[PDB]
Amino acid sequence: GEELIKEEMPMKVVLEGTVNGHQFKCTGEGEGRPYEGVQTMRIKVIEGGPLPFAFDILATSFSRTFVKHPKGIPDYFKQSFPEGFTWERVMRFEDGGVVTVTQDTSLQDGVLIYNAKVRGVNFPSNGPVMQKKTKGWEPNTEMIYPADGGLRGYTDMALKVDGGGHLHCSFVTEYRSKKTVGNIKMPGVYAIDHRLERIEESDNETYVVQREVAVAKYS
Amino acid sequence: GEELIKEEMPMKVVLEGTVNGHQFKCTGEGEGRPYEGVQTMRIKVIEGGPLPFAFDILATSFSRTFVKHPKGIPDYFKQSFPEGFTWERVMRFEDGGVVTVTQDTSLQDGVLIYNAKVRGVNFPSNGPVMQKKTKGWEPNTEMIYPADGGLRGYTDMALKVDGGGHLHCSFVTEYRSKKTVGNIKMPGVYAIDHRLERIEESDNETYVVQREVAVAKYS
Repeated sequence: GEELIKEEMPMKVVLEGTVNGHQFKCTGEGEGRPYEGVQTMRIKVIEGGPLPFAFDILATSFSRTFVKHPKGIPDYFKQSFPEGFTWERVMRFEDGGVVTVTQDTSLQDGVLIYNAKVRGVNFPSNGPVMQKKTKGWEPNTEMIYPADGGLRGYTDMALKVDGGGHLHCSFVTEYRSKKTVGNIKMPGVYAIDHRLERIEESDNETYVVQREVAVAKYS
Repeated sequence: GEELIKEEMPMKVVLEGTVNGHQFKCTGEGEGRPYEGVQTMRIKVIEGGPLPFAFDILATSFSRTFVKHPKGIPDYFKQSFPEGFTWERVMRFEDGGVVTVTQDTSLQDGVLIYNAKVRGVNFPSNGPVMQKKTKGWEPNTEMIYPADGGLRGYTDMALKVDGGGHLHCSFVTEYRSKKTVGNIKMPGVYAIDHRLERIEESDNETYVVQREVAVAKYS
């Protein structure tokens, strides 16, 4: 199941959704080193652009297959191939904005296929997200707990704003293998340090180039 | 700390809210035995009644102080006193409904005072809750995870429907002590078996009487 995940993997992504009623569709090509914990994604806002909202709220939803796990932490994400896995996420911002996500990771002729459905609601008209006054996410740590065949992931994320403040955001993620038959070796409690860095952007953020480093460590 | 939490305790509660566009305000009088894990709440919809929706979507928002904790699992909620605690919750329904709750638990002359704001959006116009076709929640289990000075709660809740079906609803809760000085003893990952049943209702569901039994167990 892990032998399918090579030292380099391309990936292709669709992301559809609505934020405060504004409908949109994004596509993405990219690649990385899954055992090194690094990946790059070229994103096009192909429909409903330019978004009346910070692309930062979508950025976290275009890939936990590309996490460097040391020897003694078994990798739930790479074991779930060839079927892949799903994740369901709730994002609560402190200004009242909530996002619900549902993603399907799959594998098709050695390409990783992301399909994500995003539903954001109750963003204040005058807040930093609806006003596009955001400067990316701070580096952070997701706590990983096993949960009856799956994993749950908790992160207290920090979205930088204009004037050098932060808009604090709770991520809760439930990861769930699509392998039913097979002895997936489960981890214990552990932690994933991740750094999402915007590398490029053009045309009122309708083109975005992202790079995430993510390394696992014992907890 | 726990000395302020007696073998009986009254409670009084306010709940204000907007579900889809409809405004309401509920008040509650009740009591229970927090070391026995039992409590009873007599609620009335005082404004915006009769609600054009299932009270079952407010029912879980009117108190983890009333949980039986075996010797070895220390009670984060009873240690919070006298300042008490706050919880923030998101309720994701599979049919699309989203509920955000912010509640304040506090203590005033040996009475627990509950204050809760509820916002619900994107409930399908012809869904079971907008159509009042619900018959209470199933008994379930909340998984409780530590955090930096706080607790994370997750439940896959099941709302019973006319016919015999279920609306599946993921509950994500963040608990936070208002005690910022002196050493609260933190628990590890544990579980709360909780069963909420409606004892009595009347006048178009604008008077409601409900009992929760809730007991902690090792994970």
